[PDB]
Amino acid sequence: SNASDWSLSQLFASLHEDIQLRLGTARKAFQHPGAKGDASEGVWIEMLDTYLPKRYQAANAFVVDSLGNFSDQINVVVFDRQYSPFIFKFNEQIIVPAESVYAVFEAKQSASADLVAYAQRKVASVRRLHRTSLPIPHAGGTYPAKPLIPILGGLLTFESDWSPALGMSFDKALNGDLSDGRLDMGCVASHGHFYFNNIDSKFNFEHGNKPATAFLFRLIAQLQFSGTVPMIDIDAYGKWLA
Amino acid sequence: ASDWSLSQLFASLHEDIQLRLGTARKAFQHPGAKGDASEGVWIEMLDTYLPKRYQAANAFVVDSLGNFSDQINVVVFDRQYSPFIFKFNEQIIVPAESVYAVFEAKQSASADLVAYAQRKVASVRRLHRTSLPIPHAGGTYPAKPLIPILGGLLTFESDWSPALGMSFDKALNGDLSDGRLDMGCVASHGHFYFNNIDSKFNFEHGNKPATAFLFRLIAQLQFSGTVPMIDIDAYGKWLA
Amino acid sequence: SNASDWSLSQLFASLHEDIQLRLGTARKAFQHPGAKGDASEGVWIEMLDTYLPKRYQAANAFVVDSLGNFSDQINVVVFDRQYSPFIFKFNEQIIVPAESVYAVFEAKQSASADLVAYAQRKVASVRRLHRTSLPIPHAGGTYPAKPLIPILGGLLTFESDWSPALGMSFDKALNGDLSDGRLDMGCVASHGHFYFNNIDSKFNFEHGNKPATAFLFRLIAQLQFSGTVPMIDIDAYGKWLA
Amino acid sequence: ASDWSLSQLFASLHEDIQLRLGTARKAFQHPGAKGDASEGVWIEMLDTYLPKRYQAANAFVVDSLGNFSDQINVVVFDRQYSPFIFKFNEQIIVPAESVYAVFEAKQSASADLVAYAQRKVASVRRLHRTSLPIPHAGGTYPAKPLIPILGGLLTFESDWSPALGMSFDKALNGDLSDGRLDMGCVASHGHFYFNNIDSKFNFEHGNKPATAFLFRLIAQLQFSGTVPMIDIDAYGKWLA
Amino acid sequence: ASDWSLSQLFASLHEDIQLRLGTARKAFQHPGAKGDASEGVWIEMLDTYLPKRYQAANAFVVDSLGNFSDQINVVVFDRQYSPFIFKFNEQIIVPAESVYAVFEAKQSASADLVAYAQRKVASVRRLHRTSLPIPHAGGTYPAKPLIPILGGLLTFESDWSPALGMSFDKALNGDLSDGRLDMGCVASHGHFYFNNIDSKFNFEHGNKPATAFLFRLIAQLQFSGTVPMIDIDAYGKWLA
Amino acid sequence: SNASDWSLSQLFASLHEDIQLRLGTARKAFQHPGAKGDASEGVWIEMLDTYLPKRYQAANAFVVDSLGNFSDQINVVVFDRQYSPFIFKFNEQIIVPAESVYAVFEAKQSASADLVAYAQRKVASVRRLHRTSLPIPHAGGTYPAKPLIPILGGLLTFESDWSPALGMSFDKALNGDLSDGRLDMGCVASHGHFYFNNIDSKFNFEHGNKPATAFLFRLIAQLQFSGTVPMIDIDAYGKWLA
Ligand SMILES: [Cl-]
Ligand SMILES: [Cl-]
Ligand SMILES: [Cl-]
Repeated sequence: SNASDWSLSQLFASLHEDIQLRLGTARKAFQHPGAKGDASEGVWIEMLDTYLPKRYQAANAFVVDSLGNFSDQINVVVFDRQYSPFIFKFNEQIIVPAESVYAVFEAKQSASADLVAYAQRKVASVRRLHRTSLPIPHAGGTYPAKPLIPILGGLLTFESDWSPALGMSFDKALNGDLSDGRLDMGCVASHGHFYFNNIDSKFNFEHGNKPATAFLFRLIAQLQFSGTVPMIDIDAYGKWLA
Repeated sequence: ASDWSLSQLFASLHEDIQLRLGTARKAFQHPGAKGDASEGVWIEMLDTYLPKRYQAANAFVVDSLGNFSDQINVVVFDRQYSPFIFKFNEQIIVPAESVYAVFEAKQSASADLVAYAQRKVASVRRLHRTSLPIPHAGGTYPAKPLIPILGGLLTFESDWSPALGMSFDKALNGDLSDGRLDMGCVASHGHFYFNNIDSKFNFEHGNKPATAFLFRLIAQLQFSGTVPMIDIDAYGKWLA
Repeated sequence: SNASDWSLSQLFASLHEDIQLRLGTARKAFQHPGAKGDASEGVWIEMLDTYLPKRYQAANAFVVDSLGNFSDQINVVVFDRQYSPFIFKFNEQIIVPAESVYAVFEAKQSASADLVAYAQRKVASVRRLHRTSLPIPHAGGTYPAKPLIPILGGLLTFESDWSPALGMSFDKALNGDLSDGRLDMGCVASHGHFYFNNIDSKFNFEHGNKPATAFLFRLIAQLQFSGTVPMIDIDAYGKWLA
Repeated sequence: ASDWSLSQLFASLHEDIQLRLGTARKAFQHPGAKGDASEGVWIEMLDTYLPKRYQAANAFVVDSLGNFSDQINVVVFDRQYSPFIFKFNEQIIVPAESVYAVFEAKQSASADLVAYAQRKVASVRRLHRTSLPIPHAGGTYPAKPLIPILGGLLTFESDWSPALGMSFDKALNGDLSDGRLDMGCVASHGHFYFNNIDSKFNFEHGNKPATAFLFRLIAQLQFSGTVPMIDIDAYGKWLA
Repeated sequence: ASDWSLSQLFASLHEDIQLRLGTARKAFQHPGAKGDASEGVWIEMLDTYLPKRYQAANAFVVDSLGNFSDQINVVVFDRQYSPFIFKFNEQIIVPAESVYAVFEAKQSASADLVAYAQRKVASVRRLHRTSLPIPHAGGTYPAKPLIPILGGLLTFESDWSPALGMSFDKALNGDLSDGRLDMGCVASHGHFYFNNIDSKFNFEHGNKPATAFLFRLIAQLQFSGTVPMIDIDAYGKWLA
Repeated sequence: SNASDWSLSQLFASLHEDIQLRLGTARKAFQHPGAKGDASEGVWIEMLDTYLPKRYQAANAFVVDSLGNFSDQINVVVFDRQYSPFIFKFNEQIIVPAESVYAVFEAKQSASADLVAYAQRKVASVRRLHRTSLPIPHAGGTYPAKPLIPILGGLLTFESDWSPALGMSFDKALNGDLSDGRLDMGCVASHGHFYFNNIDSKFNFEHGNKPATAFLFRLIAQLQFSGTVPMIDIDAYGKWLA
């Protein structure tokens, strides 16, 4: 028909449906574990690359600090490049400084106790890294060194192994690490999303209502509180030239 | 999903097309934006999967006698051996000699839209194509006899119920001369093709419609070989 | 000859001449109204994409707000992406949030009373949209919510239907809408450019002297006063997930 | 460096490869990242220098009977006349008919790795390839007889000392049937190839190993011509 | 502008070239920048409009005997069947066997510049080209006889008055052996070509000079077919 | 072997080694002076493009000011585009306004007295240009016009003609221009890097220890002090439209 009545809700439905279908395809079509994970990770990266404000980069990377310590391989890193160098780039492979990182996510097919714990360990391998912070020159003078921003951590999946998908067993797993490995938010594309409520100090689950889009908006809103990364002391890295 | 499956690959290829065409239709509540969205999905499928000897894009077609076609939603054409006649940023005008196939892409099949597609196909087939003797590694071939230009219709849905039944067949039999459609796809239901042996249209229901259409197009295009060799000096008569 | 004497004026002449010739070509070469408009719009977009500071994006888009209302299709939107998400992106087609918008232009072949009124209606369809604004975290603390920036509106053409091209009839048309649809500036590539003088509350016309380049500089200088877009409340959009 | 020198150009082509492969091995202290880095260096060399009739990428290969290969580090394949079977962002599945050559890329040659490469090559050679009569400007060629698929091994180093000596030769003679390697490169030491006339493997030491391998590959590929013409309707049997 | 017009399309193609070449000359008051600007306009025209079997770029040319050409402003060459000899970011060295045509691009025609272009063309024509028997779908062709390399001169203006008259003709007749120019374009005035039948140069005034040159180039290139098949092992003699 | 022990020092070695090898290749492979310089310049540009924070652009360009004066051709300009237009762009060739410039470098094959003096003259041709600066609108109000930032100047080479490479003769050459043409830093890829110590008012040479990486870090750290470019008065350029 020729009817035209724009709908904002429909836009958010279509955004989510695209993610859910492509994650489902990645899982069904690729029977090789490496290709299946690469395909699924790429769906989440594309969503963040498309929709996050351009102050954020989203990519697979290793994180390193000025003490020479390295993270594990991080499936989805959200990081700064406006004010931050790469530490190393070789074709498409990148190593980013800890000071550039805003958020880190583990992307896997289905939520489980083992996967939640794995993600907690990945997040901890980043949060343990040392971050420098220098006084910041700007048009109005020099700000004090910015206090270190929280690094957001999370878990991105297509499905849940639990029944109900987002139930007490998922909550138990999330409460397994409330310190260096704490997961601030995550998405189960087929079911809902979760986030840590700092005021109540508990995890909240939200069912349905366009899970990937709801996760994306939660991430944008929480990232706003972080502002920009602190200003890196590249000369701390330079101690390793000799 | 225990093991690799060709059937699953072809299902996923098709499901991506069907879902994105449905998104284009639902999300863009503006006629121009909706058509642009849907056309781009079909063009992307062809760009991704057709052999690289084929280009696929929106274009006008023109011949060396100054006859211009209507704007064509989906033109499949050669660029390995053919120039553009004109390009201005994204807008292109191709010579008739470069064309392999022409498709109209719309939301839902109907008698009016089948007729519209038939007229668009005829408008390109009625253009004059030159053909020169072809130099090659072994010498010079005689001028290639002109290749048929394939035509068709690509939609998401059908206005008819049943979707791919007698009313659709009647519409397709409305032009059996130079607007005859060779093949088409209704992403939500199936695909169709002209059966030259039986001189009738055939419908195939389900069974991964976009992928089935894609394969039919590749197989039929192979019979055309490469485009005939253009006489660019015929176009050059318009320089004076 | 081998003489070399750099000229800044010549650079600005060549910038303008390129625009004027390509707009003329778009009009003469494409006898299909859709292709002709697409070709001309693309010339103006390319100029802004090439020369505007990179804090600005320039593209064709629809604008939407957190109340679910949509603008008309806008030929040339100047908007932020450094701090603003897309609301929806499908291949190259984009829907931007009202909070991201700096300026909106209608691009057509020739100025007339009807086209000026059409442009006024397009601009109004954007300015009527609701824009959120949150307190802004930054390295020095938190700014108050930024007061909403003006959205600049205008009209970009190749020719003028009036004789003289930029005369009292054009002025009359511009004075038709001094509120939601007011056109702050515009360019008639073959003749000159116009702008609203806020202090005198009248429209000023400038004839010749490299019209497209003069328009570009006027736009850059006026955009500087807007600073960056206010900070979007993405959770206002999130009310439409349920 | 008084004047232009072909030898210097070929030395610089090789030195770039050797240094970047060494960087990949040293810098990336993670097995997945290290392999990705090294594979990308070899793919970039082929992408840069092979004739554009050849594509080079990581891919799975599948045939029209549903047989799938293992993941292949470096596939050299046609896209001018061949579709993808499936593409999802960077991941691709190509039809067996499109394949010209397959290589395994690893850090250092060893008996286990030579055997691994032989098995990978056999896995692709054992796939079924269709071949149809080929329309062209002069008519229709008979179906092209199937082209050999070239196979090999690409490494930075050798675990053996001497690097390219009798132990390497013994490993290469471990598969003289459908896993036989045609050529390979050890960037730090030399290259090897199967000599069909003498029915033995030959090693060439130094003398710009990556460039020498590149040239051997180009020359050998020329004998294959273009891939046979795929029967996409054989794959279409999996639509139902 | 009531209706579509081929003449208008060809006028707009030419006017874009003429205006951009004039901008390059006026705006860039530095000899290196001015030449880079103008050369890029001509390369862009060829990149946009020539059939994709042709590449167009600035390059050096080298042969398998180690003879190097001067730097060539505009080389038209094959990459479908030909490797690069060397590539380092934007700088390329192509094998003589890949070359279809060579042009010098400058601001204004003059006796010195016509002679300069003749010498540049001769420098490429004097390089040795290999040619091997060519495998193809039907078998193996004999080695292709060597194709002529087309040469010419591309400028914005002419220093002579009249621009394209007897003095220009005299300069063109200064080299009728291996520096002979086949065609060229003076964007502000017309184009020229060697008439093999009459063994004389012909000038065409106005009538969309860049477009006329483009069409002449396409038509003449078609007679060359594809480049002969390179013997990369001839270059490989320089590995040792 | 299967050992995995990440090393930050190795990353910095590999970054430098890539630069040193590619500069050596440019010098050896291209026997045409224009191609050789284009090849070498491109190596340095790629390093800065890859690793500098994205607030910086790096390219070959001419610089112009609002008085109509032009610099010489600058091999490597580091400049802003987030807040600054191009003055002219024609295919890949660019002319940037003086207000956009952060740093300028001359890139050549081997350091010598003549090359140091040439670089000093190039840097002076940029520093002599006039830069405007306007009060800066931002989310917190309007900053005063930013005082003009120093433009960093330098010299980038593969080799040194002197023996020792970085000795008293190099120091003498650097002390030849301590004003408009002063070179703040530079790199001799095969030997080390140098920088001007403002506190001691002397040049310091650092030998080995990954020269290109050490230069890159020195540049990043010094650029941080400059903050962002002052805000351009595009209407000063607009005086040349008439
Ligand atoms: Cl018709
Ligand atoms: Cl097997
Ligand atoms: Cl010569």
